[PDB]
Amino acid sequence: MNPFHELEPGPEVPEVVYALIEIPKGSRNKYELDKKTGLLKLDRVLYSPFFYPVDYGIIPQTWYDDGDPFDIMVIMREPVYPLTIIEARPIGIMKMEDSGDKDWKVLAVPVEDPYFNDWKDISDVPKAFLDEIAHFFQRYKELQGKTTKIEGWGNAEEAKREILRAIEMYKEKFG
Amino acid sequence: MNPFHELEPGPEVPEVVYALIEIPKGSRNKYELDKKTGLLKLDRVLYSPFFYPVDYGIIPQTWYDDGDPFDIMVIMREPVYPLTIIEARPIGIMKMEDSGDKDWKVLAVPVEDPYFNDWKDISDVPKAFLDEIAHFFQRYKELQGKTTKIEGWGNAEEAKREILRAIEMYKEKF
Amino acid sequence: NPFHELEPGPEVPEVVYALIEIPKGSRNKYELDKKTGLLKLDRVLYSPFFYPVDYGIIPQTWYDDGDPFDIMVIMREPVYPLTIIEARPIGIMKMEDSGDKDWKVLAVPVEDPYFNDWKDISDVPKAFLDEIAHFFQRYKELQGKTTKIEGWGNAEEAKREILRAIEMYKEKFG
Repeated sequence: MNPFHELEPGPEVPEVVYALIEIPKGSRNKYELDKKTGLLKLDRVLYSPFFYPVDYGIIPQTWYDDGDPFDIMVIMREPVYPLTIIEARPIGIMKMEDSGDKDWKVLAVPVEDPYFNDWKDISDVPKAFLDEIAHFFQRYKELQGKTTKIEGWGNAEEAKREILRAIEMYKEKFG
Repeated sequence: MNPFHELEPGPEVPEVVYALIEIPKGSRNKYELDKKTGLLKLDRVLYSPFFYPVDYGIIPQTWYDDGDPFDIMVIMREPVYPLTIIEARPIGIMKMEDSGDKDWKVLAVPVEDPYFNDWKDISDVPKAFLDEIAHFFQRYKELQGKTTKIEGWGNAEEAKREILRAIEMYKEKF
Repeated sequence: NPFHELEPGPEVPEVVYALIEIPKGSRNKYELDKKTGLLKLDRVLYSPFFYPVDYGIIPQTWYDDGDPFDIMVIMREPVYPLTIIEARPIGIMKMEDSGDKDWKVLAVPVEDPYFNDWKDISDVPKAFLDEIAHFFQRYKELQGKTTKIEGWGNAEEAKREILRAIEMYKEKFG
């Protein structure tokens, strides 16, 4: 099966979405779903000694301007394993470009973790913890000669707007 | 595929059973299987700083009184990855109720680790180990307001009977 | 089943798929349950050794010892089981296991610039080739088995056996 194709975007879109984690926090290896089989594939080894500061994944049955599934970042105190589904609550969206491609990424918190019960919008996140995620994606492909532009952070109301548009975009392409 | 439905209960029931692990030892994220897809899911982060004292999973093609597959606990020296199949030897069963539901759990050891070759019945497990587990499940939902009762441990003869009953509960429901 | 349906590689024999079954640093020995494709615990290595490499199989291959072709990938950070790697062969290990031709490819990840200049067996520090062979020489000693390390062949010979392993499979199943 291809969990990107088979799974639904979420049980209560857009307040709660399904996050399919490809990369646990602390990983220097970059993974992604093999578009053919849906198995975990090593994309590359980060050219620098950086690690994903967040549990990285995608929202199933979503498509975005950058020709990929919609990227999502989930804050987990304990990193999960690849190909795990999390019920998460979007709280914001990171606005960045990559080689002219709009590579925006939803930021989200888990619903079933009471530690984040009061995290509902971007302002609830420590400012330092936003700067760190921005600096990761600003620099994690420098030694690959790639230039990245961090444009800003949107609030929870915009993050949900983009998912509804990524959900449609998928229906348009594969529907 | 949903592994819970496609795998036989074991190669030699009830002496040896398959343990499909969902939660490695040392984990605090509580995982389960998605009935629709068979993928690993995040059930909940344990509200307390406790970690599963054992490799925790289910026995495929089983059904129990509490409306769920039969839980099995396997004592691994090194944790396995989720969704890994273990050929284990049952040695006992923990009799606990959870919110009024009969939620007994088989305790087992791996066949393929000679460390546990001499482990065969519940008496063979250090008392201090049987206490830590019973305390884990007694309390790992306390902050959630849920009440769990630890009745005690049954021996290997008992745990093996329950397996056969849980098997007969699966063929009956599906 | 990933072994049966994945291709052998995006550019064989120069770039092959490595389907990892055992991440580096693991004392457990995991193999693919060939009937479902799920990970399965073969056996806990009787001795305190850990796999020195990311160990797996090449899909749609079949070798003289009656199993998918073994391949070893030198990863700095070990991956998770069932992870695909596009690797480059730089050598091969020649060893007899119980009288069966049990050769294993040695390769590096294509997308790790650290190993950019690793193109043949000779670019590997000798002491590393000495640690792998010793692992396999003794990792089944307490089990009563006998493994015989013959030597190391170069890349030209590993790519051949890869092609000769892609055919046997077509002959065995195609």
